Amino acid sequence: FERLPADVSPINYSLCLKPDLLDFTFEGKLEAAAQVRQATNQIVMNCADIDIITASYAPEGDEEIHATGFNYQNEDEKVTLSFPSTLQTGTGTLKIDFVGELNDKMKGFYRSKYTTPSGEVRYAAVTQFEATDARRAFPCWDEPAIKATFDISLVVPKDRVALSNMNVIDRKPYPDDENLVEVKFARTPVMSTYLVAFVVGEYDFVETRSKDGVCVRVYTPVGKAEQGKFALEVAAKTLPFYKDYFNVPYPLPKIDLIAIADFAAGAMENWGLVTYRETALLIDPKNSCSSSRQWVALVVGHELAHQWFGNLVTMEWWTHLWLNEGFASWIEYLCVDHCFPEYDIWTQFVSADYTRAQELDALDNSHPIEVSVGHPSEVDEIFDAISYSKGASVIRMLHDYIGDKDFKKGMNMYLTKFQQKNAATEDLWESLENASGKPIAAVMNTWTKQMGFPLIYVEAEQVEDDRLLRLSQKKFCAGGSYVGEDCPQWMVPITISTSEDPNQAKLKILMDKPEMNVVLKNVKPDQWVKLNLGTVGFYRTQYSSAMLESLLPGIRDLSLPPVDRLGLQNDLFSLARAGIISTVEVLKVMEAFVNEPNYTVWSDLSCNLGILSTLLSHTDFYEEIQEFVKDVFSPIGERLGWDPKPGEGHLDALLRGLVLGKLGKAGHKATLEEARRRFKDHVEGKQILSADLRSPVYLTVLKHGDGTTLDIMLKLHKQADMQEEKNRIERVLGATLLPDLIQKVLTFALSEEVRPQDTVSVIGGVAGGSKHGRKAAWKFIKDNWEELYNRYQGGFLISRLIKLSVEGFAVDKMAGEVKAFFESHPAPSAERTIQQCCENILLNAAWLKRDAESIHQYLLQRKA
Ligand SMILES: [Zn+2]
Repeated sequence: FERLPADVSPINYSLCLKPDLLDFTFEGKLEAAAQVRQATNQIVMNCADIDIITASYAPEGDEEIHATGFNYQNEDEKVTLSFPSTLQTGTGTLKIDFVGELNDKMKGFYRSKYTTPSGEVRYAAVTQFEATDARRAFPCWDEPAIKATFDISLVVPKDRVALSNMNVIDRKPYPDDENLVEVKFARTPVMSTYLVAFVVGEYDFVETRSKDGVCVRVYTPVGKAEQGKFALEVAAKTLPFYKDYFNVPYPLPKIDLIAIADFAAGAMENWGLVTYRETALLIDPKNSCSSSRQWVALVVGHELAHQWFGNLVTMEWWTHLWLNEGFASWIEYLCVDHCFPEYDIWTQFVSADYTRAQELDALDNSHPIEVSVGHPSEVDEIFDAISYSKGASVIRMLHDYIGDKDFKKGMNMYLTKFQQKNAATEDLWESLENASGKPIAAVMNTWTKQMGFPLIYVEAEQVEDDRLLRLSQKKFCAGGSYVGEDCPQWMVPITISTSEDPNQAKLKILMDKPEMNVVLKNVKPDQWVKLNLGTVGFYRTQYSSAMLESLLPGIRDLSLPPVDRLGLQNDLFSLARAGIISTVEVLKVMEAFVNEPNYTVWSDLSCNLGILSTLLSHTDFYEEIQEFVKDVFSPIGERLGWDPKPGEGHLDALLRGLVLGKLGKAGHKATLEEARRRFKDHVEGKQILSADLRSPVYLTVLKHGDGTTLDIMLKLHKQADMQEEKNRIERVLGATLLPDLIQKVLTFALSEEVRPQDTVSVIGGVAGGSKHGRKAAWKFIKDNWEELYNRYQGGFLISRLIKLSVEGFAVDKMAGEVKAFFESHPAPSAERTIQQCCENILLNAAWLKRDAESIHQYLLQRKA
């Protein structure tokens, strides 16, 4: 792959598109003011799905020279326009009229099917250019570093709204068609082609004015303007936040957020015309959830952050796309936390992007964040959950290492320097290094140019009133000690806190050595020391036995902040699974979480303990681990109770469902008895139970029930009114333990009553229900493999079916059985999932064989 010759660079695009609705085509003429930087007889542009009618180049004050040479290259999406004579150095005007198609590929200038408040089913002209789809709406230099200005004009019917990046400056009628009106927009600033936008359709709107004076609007489908009210007030507060943080005002005169029906791309940060899907922007009071208002605040703060970082300063090439998306994925939480501190959104960030990035970065076949991108198709291949989640995580670690003071100063220097220009990743490290005086380029190279993350072991020794800390780093792997003689090293900024001040840094350091000693002044032995305050650093911490015991009071009295308790527990399970520490040592810490009130902490607690419970189901003491789980969740269960208390939040309703479901599955007698009261009153029409208590009650009564309970659930599903109620049952049907009922649920999955896209959910619940239910699910998909393979081959569902079925196995002999099955019955699209699952089975197998009897003897001694 090679970029455009750059002998002719654009200056201003004058576009006038007439979307031909019903015919699903469009015609448009382009007057592109350009500069010939080098004498050439041909101009090379990007173009796809567009046939040029005629094209001519008119130099300044001269007659136009029509192009008599066309060359369409579809594999490279580039077209060469040859001319009889050399165009020579200077400024000219390239005039190109052409015709295009409003395709159904949800890319470029395509058609978007929407339904009126009555029906009829109409289509709209919606745009989407990122990454390289602007060449499908009009021929252009479709590269982010080839910036120019845009004059957008649209010839739309009178009964349809036409929006674009800028505001409307003229609305003159169309001469050839009285039913059409040409809408001309203002001239955009210097910007990239992939950020241009224009939409034609029928939309209602709600408007407001931000404190900066910017006109804010939220465009909704016809008849849903009230649903975009919340997104409006969030966007109205988001702009002043980024204005104060960047010390740079909003670069455009207006901001528009339009909700589109079934928008495939989800959300696009088009400069001045941010597009969303209505299921992610609007809040339907009779269909939305509880945390929906939280999800809207995040998606608004993310795309509005791109209006500065991404649109005002654009990446030089797609190699730096991780930094564009990683920064926005981090600062979106900073914006929501400032406007809504009652969310404690940083605890959910650690539970989302942070932990998911550490899972992938600790396994084989990982890759560094920044990878050189040649062809723009290589993007979709080498960027995944690693480049974005770990990308946002290293930005958070960098912000804490810099400090909010110097970080704001460096970003203001960065934006003002490269405004309406392009910059690389190294340019950002320079602007931050100038404002902070810290070696940012050197530190960030260890986190971007190599894969993996370090494990920080810390040991403590009391020296007078100070405490000496001995730190060492090594590459962390989910299997254990990293086998390899390269010995990776990281420059690790580490924030340390003590019990005297658990919410602010006791000492900030930078570990640029494999081993390093640190002295914490005035630290009494009765005080605990916590590494990685706020879990801002992208690394795992292994505490010594003495240091871990010192942290136990901090967990119990909640003095350790919730984000720190979340990261501490998550590291312990990873280290125990990797064989670095014993599982018994982790189980003793679980007893200190009995006072945990935070929902996010319990969610990760329940997830980790669920992995261990299903692992220990292969042993002869599965009753002992269930009794252990009941003791951990009993106090929080009694605190929450069964009915909502006066003045609860939305997380408290979610936390009640998680705790009660955990106790119900573990056999908690008081929970099982109450769940049967609610379930028998729900099926007899005496008092329908809440939707929050519905899933835990179903799980509890079905696991401890019989064939009568299963028939009741099947009657509740075949009679279920909506689809949502059906899915809530399909996930819990696998909780039955009786073999003949398990086979009945598996056969029910492939029946006509269950839709094929939800069949994997039913079988998934069977594999996760019990040990024999997992073996029955694995045998079920082998006997019916011909039907199941024909159903979901080449799709996402076949990888999800294999994942949910075999990941629970804890026998190393079983890992060799799933590998031998897919070598005789190939599944090509799920080749990567089989390798990850086989490595996960062997990991759980070694983990199980190493710590089985140790856990057993710990549970027996603890009970006495
Ligand atoms: Zn983004």
